[PDB]
Amino acid sequence: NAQELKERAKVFAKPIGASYQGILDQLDLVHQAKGRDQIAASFELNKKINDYIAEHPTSGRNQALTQLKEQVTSALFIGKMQVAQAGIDAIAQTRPELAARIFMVAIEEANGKHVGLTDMMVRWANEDPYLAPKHGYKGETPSDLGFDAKYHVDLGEHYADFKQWLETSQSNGLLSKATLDESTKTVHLGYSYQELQDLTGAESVQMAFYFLKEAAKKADPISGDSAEMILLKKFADQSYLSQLDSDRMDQIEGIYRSSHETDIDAWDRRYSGTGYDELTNKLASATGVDEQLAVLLDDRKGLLIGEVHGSDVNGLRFVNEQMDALKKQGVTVIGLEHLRSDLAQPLIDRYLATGVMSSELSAMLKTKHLDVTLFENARANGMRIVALDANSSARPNVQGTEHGLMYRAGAANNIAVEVLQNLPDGEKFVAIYGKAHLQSHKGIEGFVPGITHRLDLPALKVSDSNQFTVEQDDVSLRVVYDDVANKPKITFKG
Amino acid sequence: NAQELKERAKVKPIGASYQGILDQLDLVHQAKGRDQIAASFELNKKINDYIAEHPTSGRNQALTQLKEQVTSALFIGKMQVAQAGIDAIAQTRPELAARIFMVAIEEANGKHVGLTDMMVRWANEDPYLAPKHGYKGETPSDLGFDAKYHVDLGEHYADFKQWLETSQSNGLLSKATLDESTKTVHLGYSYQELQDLTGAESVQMAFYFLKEAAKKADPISGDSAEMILLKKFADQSYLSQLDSDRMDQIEGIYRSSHETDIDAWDRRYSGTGYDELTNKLASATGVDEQLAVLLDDRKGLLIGEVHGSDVNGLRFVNEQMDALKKQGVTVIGLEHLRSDLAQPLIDRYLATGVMSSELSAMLKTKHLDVTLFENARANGMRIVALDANSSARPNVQGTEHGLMYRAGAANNIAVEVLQNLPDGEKFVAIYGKAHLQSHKGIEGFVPGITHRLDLPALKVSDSNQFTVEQDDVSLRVVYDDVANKPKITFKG
Ligand SMILES: [Cl-]
Repeated sequence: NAQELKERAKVFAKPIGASYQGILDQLDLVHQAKGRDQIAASFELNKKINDYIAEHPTSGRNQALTQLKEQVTSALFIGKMQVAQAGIDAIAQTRPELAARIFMVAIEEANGKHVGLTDMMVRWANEDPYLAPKHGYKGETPSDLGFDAKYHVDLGEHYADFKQWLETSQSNGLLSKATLDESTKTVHLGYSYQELQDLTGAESVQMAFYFLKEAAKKADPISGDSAEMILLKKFADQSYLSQLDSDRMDQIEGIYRSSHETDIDAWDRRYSGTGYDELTNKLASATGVDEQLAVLLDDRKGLLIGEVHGSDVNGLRFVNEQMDALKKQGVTVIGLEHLRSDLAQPLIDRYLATGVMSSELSAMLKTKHLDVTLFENARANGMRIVALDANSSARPNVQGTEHGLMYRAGAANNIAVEVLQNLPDGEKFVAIYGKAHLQSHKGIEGFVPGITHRLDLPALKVSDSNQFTVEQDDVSLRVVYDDVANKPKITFKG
Repeated sequence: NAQELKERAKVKPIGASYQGILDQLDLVHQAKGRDQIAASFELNKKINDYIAEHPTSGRNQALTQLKEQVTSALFIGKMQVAQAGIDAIAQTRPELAARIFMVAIEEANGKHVGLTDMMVRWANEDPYLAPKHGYKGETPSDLGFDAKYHVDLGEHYADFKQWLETSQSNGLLSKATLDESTKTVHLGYSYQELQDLTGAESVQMAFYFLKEAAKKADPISGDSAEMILLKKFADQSYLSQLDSDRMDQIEGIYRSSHETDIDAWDRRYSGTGYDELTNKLASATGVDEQLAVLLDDRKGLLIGEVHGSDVNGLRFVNEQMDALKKQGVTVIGLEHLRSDLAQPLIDRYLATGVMSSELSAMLKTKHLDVTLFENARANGMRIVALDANSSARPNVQGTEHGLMYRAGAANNIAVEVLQNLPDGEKFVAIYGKAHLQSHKGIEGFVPGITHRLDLPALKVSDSNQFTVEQDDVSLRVVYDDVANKPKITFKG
């Protein structure tokens, strides 16, 4: 095994190829590496073998390589693990890092833990466009930058116009994390595609972002890829792509456990039509704004107000107008899905502390149509404003299905619940979120429980006259999509 | 024998000092306009410095004749009266003296009597116009902005870099690049601009270490942190621009104190006019009733203020803004902000909707309400700054002529901006009480903003009612200090 292909390679029948010699070096890495690194290098070994065999269909090496690949694949998938061999190998032949992570989850699932998680990941790995094969910009990136780069775009002839709008933005405090290079006519961005989309409120960024997209689309017109995908697949930084794949799976692996560990029975026992709190007629009977808030906050962590994206703005209105009323009940936090916690959270914390609103923050507030008065009043009353969403929740477009909505629902809820549960002891919250997230939602392995089930609170909805109404959960949505059905599911026997 | 020195010393080796005089002499003949005058004073400076350092050289007599010729060539006839004054300034700083000269040339003919004495005396009296070399060295041209300072932080580079990057992360202090090689900072903001951004903790700290670096760089001299930055770290371009603007203000204050028709104003705003005007606001007690008469065939109105605790001016315009729009108000004047850096940021905010991090910082620094700007943009109103760094209050030892400067220099910024507005659009400016009424001067007396714009000095109370404040006539006089001194007057 170890001392097999060593002496045979020395017999110079033909000069050793650069790619083939690399296979021997990759094989040395497997025997030396330990833990899951060994497994990651093992899938990489088979990937290098496929590329050699495909590029050299008829060579004397092939027979030795097929035995190696057979011996490597057989060494990884043993016994119960053979059920997930076909699915993980398929992914491993392209993304060995992603396949290696699924392999670790399979080892644990083979020992009785987290049933169906491996299938969900294997199915989602090829079903999610963000986890598709991608290399990005792989060149000599600059290390002296004052920030972590996300894109290394080459604008070509668009460099002229982009520079104008980038310099105009930086002059007004916008797009700080961005440095140019006229020698190569490339830009080194420190902002995600979604982050730049959030700053579009400012004309300066809108134009800078416009030429960035046009530069990408012009650089790859043959593929149907959109402006966003071209930047990831061809101009993204290796470190950003490495974390992006990790963050996407963190949500999937997070949506799974949320869909199985949530005590949904007790939520129905408390807030259903036949709930013991009988919250439906209590807030209806009790008149006044402050009385309704009392019943909605007694013995509770906080409250969750709905928002129909069509034209409802009562959530953001009530919290801004009736902030003093809410302060009486003891709420020192205001949650919103409108802002991303990745870039907006630190800027909000700095604003509430100092009192000076940063340019990037002011830009986000115009894009998301959030009034500046909400933040002025919040800082005055001594309150927090937390972003209950992140870039991780980016809704993908699964072709021919409705699975994209499932990810958005669960991914965003994970981020929203994570922040609300880690608040200081005693401080209650008043989060405004979409109506779709407050009630149940269809999944691909059980069903995505709404943010209400997660926090043990009811789904509320404020009227134009400040009257709270309990919105019953739609039980019909507690099922998997019809396109999931009872297809070939990777299931172990232990 | 003006060009005889070209081959006298040439036909021991010529030193760099004497060669500098020869090179400077050739520059005088080649240069023209005011540059020739500036080069002439610079020539006499080199001659003075050569003789002062080499008092025992055969070239002194040759250079002494050259100094006579140049000095006698500049100050001819009636112009000789301003020789002793302008020459004293010339040996220390010729560019400043060159500007005074141009003004003095035309004064000899009859225009602006006493402006030369004002400038000549203010050149030495104003600490900002003192000699200042600034930074002598390499100036990077790829900074992307006009650098105002090139401070060298010895043991404070570590702490400054911390708050600078913390500022840039929040969109503050973008125009400032570091050089770890020399441990210097190519700062693109002025001293007052950083003071106006003190509201933000990020800047305040960086501004604190910026001073400490300067204080330790020159601890022996009893100069303030600000002056040390000018005298040893300011960019040559910024120093030339600073001295220019300071003299423009003095020259601008003279015009105001001699061209403003104070009689026409005083007759219809204080004497019979006050009694008749006071009855309008007294009788008509409505909110719109008062604004109608105060804007009756007028450019606008001016509300006074006392920085102690009175903030009715800022509070009134923010609240009843719609009421002001009915009579014809559009522009909203404001002393608190300074046009130099704030005006472009305001024009952006009102247009694009996104507030600049630096603007937001300024608003908190000057304790301005943010909703004033929000309501302005929504109602389609403009906000302009009626102040600048040009009106930098100077500390003149043993006298109160420093108060005179800001009183007049600030009004020039206010008046020039308020007058140059679209035809038909009225304005509502909030300013200090001192600036609305008359103030003491050095040549004459600095007239307030009310006299120049032909408006009254109003002051809104807590119950929203305009009360006309009488102009203090006692202040319409020159200081007892400057009066009856060596006056520099020309022949008719
Ligand atoms: Cl500039």
